[PDB]
Amino acid sequence: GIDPFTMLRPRLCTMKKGPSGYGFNLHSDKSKPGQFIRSVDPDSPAEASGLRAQDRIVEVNGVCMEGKQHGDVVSAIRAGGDETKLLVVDRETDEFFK
Repeated sequence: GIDPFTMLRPRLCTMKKGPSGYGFNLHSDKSKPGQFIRSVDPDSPAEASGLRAQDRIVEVNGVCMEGKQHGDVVSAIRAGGDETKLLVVDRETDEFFK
């Protein structure tokens, strides 16, 4: 029942704004699922940390709220100062199960 390594486990990401920012994108529609990543810049703060597009946003700077609103998720990133602690999910598997 339980996976040895992991299947969908949540991933932790730590990107530093600075003069580069994040280098990623975010897209959302419904108000039930939440906010997911639409694009990621290769070799960018998001990548350097270990982030990959398609991942589902779970928290922002410690605030773990599954189902946050676009403005809520966007604002969370703004209030994250220079260090944005983002916890996302792996859709790579989400598509696998498809």
